[PDB]
Amino acid sequence: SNVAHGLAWSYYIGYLRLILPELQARIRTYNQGAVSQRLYILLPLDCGVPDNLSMADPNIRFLDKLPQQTGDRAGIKDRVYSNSIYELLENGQRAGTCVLEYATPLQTLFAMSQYSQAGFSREDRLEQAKLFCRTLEDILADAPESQNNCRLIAYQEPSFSLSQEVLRHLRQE
Amino acid sequence: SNVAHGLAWSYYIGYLRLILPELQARIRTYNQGAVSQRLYILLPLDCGVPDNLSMADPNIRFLDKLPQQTGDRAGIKDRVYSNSIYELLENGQRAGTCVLEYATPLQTLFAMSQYSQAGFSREDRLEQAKLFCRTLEDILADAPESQNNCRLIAYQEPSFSLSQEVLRHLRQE
Ligand SMILES: Nc1ncnc2c1ncn2[C@@H]1O[C@@H]2COP(=O)(O)O[C@@H]3[C@H](O)[C@@H](COP(=O)(O)O[C@H]2[C@H]1O)O[C@H]3n1ccc(=O)[nH]c1=O
Repeated sequence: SNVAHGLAWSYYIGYLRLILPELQARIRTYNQGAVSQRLYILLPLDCGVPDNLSMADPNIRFLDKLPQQTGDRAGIKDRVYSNSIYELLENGQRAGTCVLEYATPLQTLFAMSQYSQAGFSREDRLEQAKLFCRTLEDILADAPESQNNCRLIAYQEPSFSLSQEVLRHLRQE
Repeated sequence: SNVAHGLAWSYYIGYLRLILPELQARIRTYNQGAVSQRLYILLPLDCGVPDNLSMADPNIRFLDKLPQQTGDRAGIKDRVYSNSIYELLENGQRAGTCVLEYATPLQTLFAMSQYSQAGFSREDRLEQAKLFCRTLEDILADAPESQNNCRLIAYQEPSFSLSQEVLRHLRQE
């Protein structure tokens, strides 16, 4: 069970606590319809993470990239952190724009269930996705780096509309 | 104990199995002293991972970067994977040149031990570092992506010379 726990702490230490302090400055640079101030992280509990989000939903299209963030990390000179800006559609209309991406460790949970050596049952994929979201929420609720700049979007599919799911959180702000 | 196990599986799923198939073609492009054909991964058991490798050792200097590897990953368009080429010195002489980097999850192990919320004891970071190397070694031995293109350098330091440690693995090949 500690797998999803460590991945959530990994996700915060080696990513969120590094890019969240510099995000609002990157969004301001791109603006100068404006882009929302927060980073919206998609958390599909089925751990189904497509690499191309524009084709995953017709009402979600890639718009542009943010200016890249670079830094020396673990002996890698100028390791690049890049983020994408997406437009959310509603009845053929641009309803909102924001920085949108999936939580990558959910891909790791999915692949571990496929591998036999990983000791990770296929049935345990849902509860680890749940534990990943609970641990990540606990971290961000007490995170100094998280100051109204990060919004988690967790959902479960059984019709469901992903673009309508993101627009709900976007309008709440 | 399952924390380091999941970080090692993450390290292979979301990184090693993505860049190792492309590494030899990237090293050849740079060559056209030649650079070695394997990715050399430093595994300090004390989990002390500096971000600037050149500062850590006077006999290890940064030389150049490889051509960047990009790809759409989890909704992030053109996510960048970059690797650095280092030169290793011995008595004021260039003794070797290779692609060298630390295993970043060891930084995650170090940071979890300092956070109280992580449920990770200070004393347990050497134990988790040993499990991370053991799990990663088991994966790469059975990894089809790893075909004698990856070399792990685990070491425990109480004098110790890191550049001398890397050269030993280089000269075996
Ligand atoms: N540019 C980015 N775009 C979107 N997400 C990012 C980015 N950077 C970090 N993250 C998240 O942060 C997590 C932990 O990052 P990390 O601590 O660096 O350790 C990585 C992990 O243990 C394992 C799997 O990778 P994942 O991507 O699945 O997990 C990371 C992302 O979830 O391979 C490690 N690894 C990956 C690549 C690299 O270049 N060197 C490196 O060492």
